[PDB]
Amino acid sequence: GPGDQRFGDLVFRQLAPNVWQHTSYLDMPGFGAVASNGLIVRDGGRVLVVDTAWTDDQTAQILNWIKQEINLPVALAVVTHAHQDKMGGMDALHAAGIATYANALSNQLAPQEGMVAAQHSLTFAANGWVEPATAPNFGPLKVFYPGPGHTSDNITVGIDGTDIAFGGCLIKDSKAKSLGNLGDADTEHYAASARAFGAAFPKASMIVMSHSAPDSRAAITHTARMADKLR
Ligand SMILES: [Co+2]
Ligand code: NI
Ligand code: NI
Ligand code: NI
Ligand code: NI
Ligand SMILES: [Zn+2]
Repeated sequence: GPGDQRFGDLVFRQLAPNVWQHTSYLDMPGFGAVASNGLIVRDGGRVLVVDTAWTDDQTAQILNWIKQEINLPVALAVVTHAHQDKMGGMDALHAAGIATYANALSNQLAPQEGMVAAQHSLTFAANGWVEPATAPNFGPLKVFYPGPGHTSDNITVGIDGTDIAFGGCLIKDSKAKSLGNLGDADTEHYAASARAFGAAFPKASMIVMSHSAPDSRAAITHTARMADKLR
């Protein structure tokens, strides 16, 4: 290979010829730098972004890395729930003219979570799939609401043309010792929601998540099995 690229305070790992993971870091007192991962997808003369970094300035650095390494307009960004690690850098997307999308419920939750809402709301059909009219130009991003889990609003994304699915903070890796921050969790539905994400992207073999390296479908099984203990 070539290694994972460092650009300002971020790290970018290429996962497929048109997909990269972005990683940004925040110090949390007690246990050092906490990585948060999102995605970057090159499609049909544009770039799509999934999740912000923790901060505006870090998010502005993602845009700069895109401009330097890819050099295609960012058509849109989708954010996967209203917490700092996924939505902390909304202001930087908006300053850069980028159309932003989140679950309607994430936009309703954003103020109480201290987040800036996306500019557009996604709504989801009864079977969990995004309503296409509310997700124009998403191209290969297939967006699915699996039910409440890590938060009430958490949504997940598959990348058509690849073996990649992104569970965001709903899914922990296959050796995680707990389900992490449950302050906003739905402990009743968590397990079913994790299993629904797995059934929605049944062919995905690389599962990207918010706080560690990409794992296999074992991350989904282990997560659901941990969530079973909560209900
Ligand atoms: Co801000
Ligand atoms: Ni608009
Ligand atoms: Ni419909
Ligand atoms: Ni229910
Ligand atoms: Ni396990
Ligand atoms: Zn979260």
